[PDB]
Amino acid sequence: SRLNRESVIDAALELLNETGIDGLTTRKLAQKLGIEQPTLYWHVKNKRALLDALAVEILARHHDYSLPAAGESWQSFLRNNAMSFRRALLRYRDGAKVHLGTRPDEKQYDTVETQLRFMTENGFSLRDGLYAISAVSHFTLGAVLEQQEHTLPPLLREALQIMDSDDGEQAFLHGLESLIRGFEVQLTALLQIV
Amino acid sequence: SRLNRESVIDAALELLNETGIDGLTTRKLAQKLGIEQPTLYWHVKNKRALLDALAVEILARHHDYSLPAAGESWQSFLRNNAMSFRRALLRYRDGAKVHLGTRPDEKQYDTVETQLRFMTENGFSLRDGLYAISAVSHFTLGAVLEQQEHTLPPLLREALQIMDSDDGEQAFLHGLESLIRGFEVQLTALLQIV
Ligand SMILES: CN(C)[C@@H]1C(O)=C(C#N)C(=O)[C@@]2(O)C(=O)C[C@@H]([C@]3(C)OC(=O)c4c(O)ccc(Cl)c43)C[C@@H]12
Ligand SMILES: CN(C)[C@@H]1C(O)=C(C#N)C(=O)[C@@]2(O)C(=O)C[C@@H]([C@]3(C)OC(=O)c4c(O)ccc(Cl)c43)C[C@@H]12
Ligand SMILES: [Cl-]
Ligand SMILES: [Cl-]
Ligand SMILES: [Cl-]
Ligand SMILES: [Cl-]
Repeated sequence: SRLNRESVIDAALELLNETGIDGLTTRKLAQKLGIEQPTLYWHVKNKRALLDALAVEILARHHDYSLPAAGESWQSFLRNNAMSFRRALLRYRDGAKVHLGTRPDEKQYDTVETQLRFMTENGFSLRDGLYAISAVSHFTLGAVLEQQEHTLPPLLREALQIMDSDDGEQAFLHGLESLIRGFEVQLTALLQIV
Repeated sequence: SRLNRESVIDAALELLNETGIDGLTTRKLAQKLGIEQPTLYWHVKNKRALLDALAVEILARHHDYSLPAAGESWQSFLRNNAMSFRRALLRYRDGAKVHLGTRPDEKQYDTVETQLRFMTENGFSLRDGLYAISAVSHFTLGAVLEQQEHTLPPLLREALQIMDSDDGEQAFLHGLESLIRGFEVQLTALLQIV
């Protein structure tokens, strides 16, 4: 079939949904595209090259809320961006693990830059603004990884039914809010003992 | 060599530090112990059985702060427990990924139970107390996974030097505090609009 970057990646993502990250190989990607292994190598050198490309494309394709709207508060921005990141990671099987394994990308670097400007304009230092964006990312990554992996005593028994009744979204959205408020309390305090 | 559970796991953890999770196989575990593959199978049926056992032992061995001290506040407990969890996950190469892949364990279930009682005594519902413990865990897991994987424009350039100067600990400890305060603000509010 056709072997430009876009088609290769469409085929690799679709293969990702069939096999998961551990299962995904170039040899099976070559089968799906109706081509021999050495043809594929011209286009994609190894699994690691494939996964880096996949990590960037999952976000380009689906991480739709990467930038603040006109007028938007920093709280609201961190919320919408976390929700969008989460959703993009959930869209493909082992999506979170595909993301974790990769350093960020020339275009992802101008987006995070704009975010860091945004947070500085709203009164964060570079430091505290970086800590805020990192905490959000790490919390989200961790929640999604746990959700994607999974799928007694009393209190637990009831506990692990309120966590199962849902796919993890409620637990995530509540913790998101706790995190944002915690940042707000940090920020608002300036140099007072908080 | 000697093949009781303790020695097998000591050898598997030491092998873990040489190869990482993707590299670790029963066949290499058998080599390290000076035994043939079918001897090992009697003791450990597969990689998945090995990893589940490893996940439980990393925590038994090193997650020293699993329970509150006499008198301790819930804030302080969540802090010390997060720090302890983080440290135990960092102690072995791919430690976080070994943990993520496993459901919890008969003894881990009585510990989380005691935690959930602890949070209820200090005024959390089961729900909100579960959300708090989960958020802490997910944040910590995500921070550690990112730290273990890793090892331009201006603001970033300065950003990714304050994140590198350290191993991730400062970013983690700051976000930890933001999370705990966020919970405190939730809890204290009761039914008022917060
Ligand atoms: C979820 N958002 C908060 C961010 C985002 O919109 C991204 C996009 N597109 C990311 O890559 C993110 O989701 C993301 O995972 C990266 C993350 C960040 C701060 O940017 C970095 O350059 C960087 C780094 O070099 C090491 C660790 C971390 Cl947390 C980062 C920025 C994230
Ligand atoms: C870091 N601590 C906060 C906890 C802890 O002390 C543990 C131990 N030992 C865990 O297993 C923890 O670190 C941990 O990872 C588990 C986690 C929890 C709530 O307990 C569960 O039974 C459970 C579950 O079934 C699904 C998701 C989650 Cl987050 C959980 C409890 C964690
Ligand atoms: Cl074609
Ligand atoms: Cl072509
Ligand atoms: Cl011996
Ligand atoms: Cl023996």
